[PDB]
Amino acid sequence: KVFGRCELAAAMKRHGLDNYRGYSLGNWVCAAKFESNFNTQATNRNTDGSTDYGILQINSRWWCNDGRTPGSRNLCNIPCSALLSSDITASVNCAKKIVSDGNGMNAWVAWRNRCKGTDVQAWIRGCRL
Ligand SMILES: NC(=[NH2+])NCCC[C@H](N)C(=O)O
Ligand SMILES: NC(=[NH2+])NCCC[C@H](N)C(=O)O
Ligand SMILES: [Cl-]
Ligand SMILES: [Cl-]
Ligand SMILES: [Cl-]
Ligand SMILES: [Cl-]
Ligand SMILES: [Cl-]
Ligand SMILES: [Cl-]
Ligand SMILES: [Cl-]
Ligand SMILES: [Cl-]
Repeated sequence: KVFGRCELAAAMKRHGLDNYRGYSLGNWVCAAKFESNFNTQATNRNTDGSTDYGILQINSRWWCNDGRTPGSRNLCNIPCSALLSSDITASVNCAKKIVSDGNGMNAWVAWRNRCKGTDVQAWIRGCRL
């Protein structure tokens, strides 16, 4: 599944991400756009043998277990494969733990580089949520 912008905004609002840890909904939609292009199935391999999974590109070194990553911690207590569902529940629950862990949304490099600093409210504009 690839989400549309307003469809994803709607789903993330349903899951309680609007203002989660102080981050307005547009932050989360922008993060998904530049992390995964709204693609629930996307994966990306890294040089440290970890992999980024799903719509928020959650990484296997710290957050989920994929049975193939060195120095893994599985802080979200979830198999990485669960983050490749077309249903965003597991990714949101993991994201809430990541953003609460103490560095906010800076955890997402694409967000830090291509969303932070811009007017993120524009990502939910016209969605009439
Ligand atoms: N700023 C924009 N309008 N971006 C395009 C997003 C449109 C989105 N995929 C939708 O149908 O809701
Ligand atoms: N992604 C960045 N580093 N942006 C820096 C400047 C962004 C600019 N203030 C804006 O409204 O979008
Ligand atoms: Cl895509
Ligand atoms: Cl897995
Ligand atoms: Cl592993
Ligand atoms: Cl969903
Ligand atoms: Cl979950
Ligand atoms: Cl980036
Ligand atoms: Cl917003
Ligand atoms: Cl809203």
